[PDB]
Amino acid sequence: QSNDYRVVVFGAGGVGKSSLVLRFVKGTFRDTYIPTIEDTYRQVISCDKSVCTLQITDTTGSHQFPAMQRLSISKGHAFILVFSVTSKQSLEELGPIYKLIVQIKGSVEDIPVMLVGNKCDETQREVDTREAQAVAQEWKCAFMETSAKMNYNVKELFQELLTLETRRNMSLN
Ligand SMILES: Nc1nc2c(ncn2[C@@H]2O[C@H](COP(=O)(O)OP(=O)(O)O)[C@@H](O)[C@H]2O)c(=O)[nH]1
Ligand SMILES: [Mg+2]
Repeated sequence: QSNDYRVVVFGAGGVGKSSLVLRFVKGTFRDTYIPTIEDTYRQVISCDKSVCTLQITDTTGSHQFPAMQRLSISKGHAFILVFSVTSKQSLEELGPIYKLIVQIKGSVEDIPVMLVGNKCDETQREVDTREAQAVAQEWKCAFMETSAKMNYNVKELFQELLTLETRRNMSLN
């Protein structure tokens, strides 16, 4: 019997969802020319004095058919909501999915939800760190800034996400 812990990665096109997931799971880059289609990646992790598979779903963002978004949330245990610090529009585009997550799971307080400001290697920002912190405070969720490019806070994101789950004791080690 498999005991998968399922993480779904949401966000607008171009924010770095695929780059975050590939940096974490494979230590590699997103090849621009590979076809844009949902994939799920597997990583073995420690869970409850044993092992389980972390399943990470790299969604296609605004291309994802809404019924498929619903199914992804229903199947998911934890959520990573990625925006680019260079795009205020990308942060705004998380509104609908956050709402649907909270509605389907009943409350933000009952599952791990992480707001992620990716591309924090960039100097021309549209969303300040303090602004993103306020969003997360108002949404009652966690927040982290990352650079997939620089491998900055990439392992830390998944570790913190796993630590937020109170029903299992999970670790990357
Ligand atoms: N500067 C910078 N660019 C990034 C970062 N992560 C991804 N990108 C670039 O942003 C573009 C979109 O990345 P991608 O992973 O395909 O985003 P997705 O559409 O959200 O899956 C690509 O050109 C990436 O090289 C980052 O941390 N910093
Ligand atoms: Mg992608």
